[PDB]
Amino acid sequence: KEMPQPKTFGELKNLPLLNTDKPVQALMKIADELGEIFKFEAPGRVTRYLSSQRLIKEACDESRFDKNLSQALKFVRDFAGDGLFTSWTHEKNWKKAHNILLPSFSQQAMKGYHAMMVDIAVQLVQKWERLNADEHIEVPEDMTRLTLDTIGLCGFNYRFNSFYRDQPHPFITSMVRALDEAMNKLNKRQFQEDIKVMNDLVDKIIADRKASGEQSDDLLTHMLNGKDPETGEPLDDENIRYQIITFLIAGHETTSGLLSFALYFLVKNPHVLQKAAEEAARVLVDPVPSYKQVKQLKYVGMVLNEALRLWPTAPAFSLYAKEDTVLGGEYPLEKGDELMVLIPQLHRDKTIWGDDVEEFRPERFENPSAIPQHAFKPFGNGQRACIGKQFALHEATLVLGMMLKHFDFEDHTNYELDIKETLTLKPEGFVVKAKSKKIPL
Ligand code: HEM
Repeated sequence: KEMPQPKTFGELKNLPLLNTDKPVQALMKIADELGEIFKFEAPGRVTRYLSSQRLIKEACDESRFDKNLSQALKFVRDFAGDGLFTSWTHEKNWKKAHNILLPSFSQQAMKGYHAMMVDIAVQLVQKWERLNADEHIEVPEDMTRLTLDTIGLCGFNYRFNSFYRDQPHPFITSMVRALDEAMNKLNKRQFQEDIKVMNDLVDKIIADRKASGEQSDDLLTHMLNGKDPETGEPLDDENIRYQIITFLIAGHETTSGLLSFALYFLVKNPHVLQKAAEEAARVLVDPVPSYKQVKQLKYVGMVLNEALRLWPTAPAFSLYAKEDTVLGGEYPLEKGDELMVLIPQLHRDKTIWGDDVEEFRPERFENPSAIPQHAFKPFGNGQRACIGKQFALHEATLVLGMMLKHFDFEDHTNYELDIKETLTLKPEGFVVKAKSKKIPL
């Protein structure tokens, strides 16, 4: 009933413990040491870090806890606004945008984004087909060029043309710089400029679209046409802008990190790569994959879920208690007390997964309804879960499937995993060589 806590440093409390490049990975070692819940304090603040399915299932009870805006999210809000990711559940625009957008993010909706997803996936595979013998691939870098450009095209029909450039489109530069400044806060002049570069481009495209009247297969058209069933109101132009920024911010690096970790685990486990490659070769019989083919990539799906089990690329989310309540019969909480769910630790809960938790075994997702409620949460929880989940999994299944169909991969550096932490996680410096199977594309 007395909650563990790691080392304090006077008035600085535990804060110096995350004054490090890799705070979630430091927080996992502390979980390893102290167990399923520990208190963590800074000058401003108190949270409790949760690591076990037993406690997290309670934290995921939406009658008892709701999403909290962590410090990270309030810093992101300076450019993400009241878009879905940085809004309180009780803010009017959270519910309006959630109701309007949800069906545009369904699995069914992926049929309409599929062609533009393919457009960028084909650009990626064609870059790699075109590398000379003496060349290798920078994996998180290329995955991020892919995911940015795909979210740009599917979100607002805009081409960042990241595969035509060494220096990204200036929106991307400002967005990436803005996100890093927001994360480093846990400069001011550049932050305002980068905010402006983002709103100006996105405002222009929205203003251009309303001018022309064109209908496209993008999220911007759906938002210009949507009406919230409850209020009957549409989203206004400002909020629509924030949502577009938000899809880019929330979706670019979580998804590129997933594709990166997945390829990492595959090159480190050749038997698994071979099984995935055999599926890809049997399923993707056409030079351009179809929507239906991507759905038939079951083992690729399992690969991605196993990568998400080990390194969920948005590894922590924050909750607050709605009312006074007792967690797990042992830990009294007050209204407003904060919890943090440490997803990498949840995903290593031996009582759910067995003792082999560090092993990469996609067969553990063979039968996805075996997995107990709230044991596997890379996309967060309940109504505040990732609205992008189907878009992310469709994108990654499509792209990994193509990669595995078109190339053999060599881990030519015997890469050693080094996980860089920002808002998200990625295997920094991961590189491979890809030898083409010379299959038509
Ligand atoms: C594998 C890739 C992804 C992962 C692991 C992921 C993870 C998450 C998680 C954990 C949350 C909950 C955040 C919290 O509780 O504070 C979240 C929310 C969200 N994500 Fe994702 N995300 C991914 C891809 C994407 C994509 C591609 C998009 C957009 C196209 C996206 C858009 C959003 C939005 C808008 C929210 C806020 C939803 C709401 O609260 O209404 N995400 N994501």
